[PDB]
Formats: sequence, structure tokens, C-alpha cells
Amino acid sequence: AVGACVLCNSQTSLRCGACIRRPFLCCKCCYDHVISTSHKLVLSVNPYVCNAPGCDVTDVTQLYLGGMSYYCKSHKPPISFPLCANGQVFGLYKVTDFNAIATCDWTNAGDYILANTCTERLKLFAAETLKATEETFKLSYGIATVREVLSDRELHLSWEVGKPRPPLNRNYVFTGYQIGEYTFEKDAVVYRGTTTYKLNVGDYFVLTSHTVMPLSAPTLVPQEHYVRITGLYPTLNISDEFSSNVANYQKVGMQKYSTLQGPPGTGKSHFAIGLALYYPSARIVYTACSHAAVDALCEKALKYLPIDKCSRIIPARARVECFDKFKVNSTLEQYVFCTVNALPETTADIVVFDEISMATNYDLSVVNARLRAKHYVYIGDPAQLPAPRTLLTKGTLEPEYFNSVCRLMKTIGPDMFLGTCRRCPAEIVDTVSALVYDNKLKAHKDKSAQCFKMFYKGVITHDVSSAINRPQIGVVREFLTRNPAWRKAVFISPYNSQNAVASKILGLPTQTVDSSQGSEYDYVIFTQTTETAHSCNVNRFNVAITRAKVGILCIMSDRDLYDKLQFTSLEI
Ligand SMILES: [Zn+2]
Ligand SMILES: [Zn+2]
Ligand SMILES: [Zn+2]
Repeated sequence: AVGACVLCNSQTSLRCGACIRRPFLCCKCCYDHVISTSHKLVLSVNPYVCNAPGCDVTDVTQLYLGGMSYYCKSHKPPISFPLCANGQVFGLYKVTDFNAIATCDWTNAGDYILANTCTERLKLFAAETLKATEETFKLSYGIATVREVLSDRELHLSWEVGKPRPPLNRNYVFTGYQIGEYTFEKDAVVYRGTTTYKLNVGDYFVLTSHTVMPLSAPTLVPQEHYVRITGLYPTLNISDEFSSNVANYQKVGMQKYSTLQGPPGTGKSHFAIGLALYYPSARIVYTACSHAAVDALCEKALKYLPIDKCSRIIPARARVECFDKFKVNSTLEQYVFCTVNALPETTADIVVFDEISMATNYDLSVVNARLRAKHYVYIGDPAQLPAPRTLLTKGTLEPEYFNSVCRLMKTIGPDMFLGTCRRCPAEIVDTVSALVYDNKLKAHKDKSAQCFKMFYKGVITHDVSSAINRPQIGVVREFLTRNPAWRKAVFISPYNSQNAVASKILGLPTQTVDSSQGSEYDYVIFTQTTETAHSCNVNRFNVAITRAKVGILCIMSDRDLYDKLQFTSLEI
């Protein structure tokens, strides 16, 4: 019961018993917390509760020290001192932002703004409190039980009465009962078991509620600037392919950490792998939140780096299939590719943390705690999508609040910016450059004259709250009959239910905007589906149209984003 104050470090025996994370608070800080919030339970070796038999006074502001014990006003001896006096709470070794983080329910955007604008120690308290709240919320959902199994990919479910039903998308991962992790897609539902198992009737599924470990490391280590490249030894013979990044690679070696904003198709993986070639003896750990981001770095490394010095770290509790071409779980290979949640405790010359817009402060801290490195390079784009905030329902989370790295990129600017999009036709580049990049993103490709837009509101139906627009899919079907090259297009929309309908009617492969992030396709067909905050989000819109290498068709619901698209308009 002895520790350091989460607000000012001052040693104490006090912890707030009303806070879900029970943070250590020093006398001057514990007082400022109890006296300004509904939190009145204070914990020491023994709690601050009335020692008198049968008394239920637990409020610290109504308690006094009667010798060596604690008593309320009704039970205190004549010679007693109040626990709360002269701006402090009695304890050994004798905040407006801390109060809001400690008492908020994480359903408002302002709660996330505070968690990213507060002091460093309060960023860890906020990240731990938020993650713990997100887990206890998983318990609120009802259990799903198998009523009947139709096929190897379809079943019928029986839900728990009195408890709400979680959304049925790829985002919500269930645990079968331990028959492996399972996902569902919309009376027949589509099941996807991570482990192939003959679904038994009576078996049940629950969302995996995991224990939130405490955070110790900052989201960002303190910044250091050096006069020379430190702890890294550059090649003199550097491949022409990577010459464009030489100044940026030198910047990387002359700072403790560096941020790289890379818009779509500007060379983020190329930059990341080129760093290994520029500092050929450096041990580099490549990390990201998702298996897909880690695998994309592996694919790029497979092409430029010696395969024998690479290793893909995979947790024994395998959830999805991932990269197979490197030796698995060899922590000491020069190049280690691993998701944040699976990181071993190791050191490195450089840590490259990719797809930074998807990281949370919880992830930023975990990386600093598991990896001790000479240099940290954060790669991503605050104009792309953040990690879903399951509890957030009110307000929009702006990019400067996604995490500490995105906050830096949006306030002081990134240390490095990849300014030339090599993927997209110029119509797409020009649109997103003006939309989210302050006209700093340049097109490498010419206009393809295969980027089309159509303003068609159609009809919005809903599968619970996930939206469908059949008339927008009908417009796509008509377009496909006249444009056979587009037969190979990937269908993209902001909604899983829109994608499920489009899959049956069009037969095109399907992706939500969020799942398409990091991927590229020659042709993309996008149906906005609705005019909601979700489907109009500029970061989601940016990701949606930058998936295309050759052509894109956008069937739009929103006049604003439609008018912004620098595409050829189609009639009907
Ligand atoms: Zn303090
Ligand atoms: Zn508290
Ligand atoms: Zn009492």
C-alpha cells in the first residue's frame, strides 16, 4: 500500500477507493479529489472507514483520527483530528483534469480530448481507466446460444433476455464454449470460427472480457535531439530506390523519436524497410496494432531484407492467419515483426511503429514498456482512420486526439512528410490533397479519366443500425453492365450490411472503409449509403477513395463531399 501520486509523484499510502483503477493520490491531491467529486472512499493499509462497531461511515470528509483509528463525527473521541483539513487528507509522507478522467463514463468526445491534452502521467491514468471501462461494458451484453446449425458458414442464435445484443460485425469477437474465437455477419446469420469446429447445438458465445494491466511507461519517451547520428551506422552505398529518404533517415538517427506522416500510397512501407538498408547493422523491431499492418511490413521486408534475419512473432492464442515466410517466434532475429499486444520484452536500435492513427495511448505506453530502443519512428497518417472507441457515442473524435503521436503531428507538425502519392489517379490525389492535406499532397500519376461520381440518395433501410441502400447498389449494377472492365472492382461502403447486400447482388469482393485501410485495388466502387456523421467523416472518405490505383465510382448521398470530388459526373 505504498506508492507514488499519479498527479505530482509525492509519496503516500493513499489510493482512491472510488476510482476503478485505485490510483495513489498524495494528501494535497487526494483532498482536491474527494472534496470536488462523488469519490469519498480513501484506502491506506486499512480503509478510511469508521472503526466503531456496525458504523457505515466511509466518506473521508466525515471521518477523524481518534488516536491511531478512524471514527466518524458520531463516534470520535474528544481528542481527534479531521481526516480532511487545510487542503490535505491525513496519510504518511505529508487535479481538475484528474477529476474529470476519474469520474467520466467515456461516452463523450470531450473525455477523449482531455485524455490526450492532460499531463503525461494523467494520459496513462486515462488510458488504463478507459480500457478497464471498455472491458466491464463487455459484461453488459447478452449470451448467444446455438439454437440450430444450417451449414459450415451459417447458424441460428438464441439471445439472453434482459441484456442487449452486441453489434454483429467483424469488430465484435466472441469466444465459443473454449471452442475458439468466433465472429458473425447478418433469420440466418453467417458464422466465422477462428478454429474449425463442428458447431454443437447448445454451445454459447460471449465477448472476451480481458484484464487491463496497469501502465508504467509514457506514451512518448522524452524527446532528445542529437548533434550527430547516434547509435546507428549508415551505409555509404545506399540503393537509388531509397535515396529520396536519406535526409529523413539521418533525421531518424539524430532524434530519440520521429514522426512520419505518410498519406496513402506515398511510400510508408518503403520508408520503413529502407531504414533497415540505410542502417544495415541496426536491430529493428517493426510493430503495429493489427496483424494486417504487421504482415504488410513483412511483405515489403521479404523483398529487400535477408529472410534469415527476419522473424514474425505470433501469439500462441492465434486469432487470424498471418505472415508465413519468416521463422516464427525467434525474438533475437535482427528484424522482428510483431503486433503491439504480442511484443516480447526486448531492446532494439530502432523501433518502427506503423499505422499510428490506429494506436491508442494504451498501445503507445505498452510499446515503451516492452521495447527499450535508441530510436523510435512513428509512421502513419492522422488523416486516416483511428481505432474504434466502442464507448464513444456523443461527439466526434478529431485526429489531434487519436493518440499522443497524432496530437504532435496535428499541432507542431510531423518531423517528416511523404508528399507524393504514387498510387492514385490525379483526380483522387487532387481531391484528398485539398480535403485533408492542406494542398501538400502531390499526384505522381496523371488523371486516369476513370474516376466517376454520381449523386444518388436512393433509399436507406437498416439492419438494426447498420445501413443499407439497395437503390445505390442498383445504380452500381446498371453501371457494371455498361463498364465490363469494372467487373474486377472491389465494392466499398461505410456499412457491413450494405456490403452483405452488394455481395449477393453484384458478386464483387466487399470491404468496409475501415477494413480497406492499408489496401489498394485497381478499381473501387463506393456507395456512401447514408448522409450520417459516420459516412461523411472526412478521414473515412479520404481512406475510401484513396484505395483506387486506376478507377473509382462514387455513388454519393452527401452534396458537400460529392461537390468536392474532382471526378467526372455520371447521369441517371
Ligand atoms: Zn499529488
Ligand atoms: Zn477517485
Ligand atoms: Zn461511526
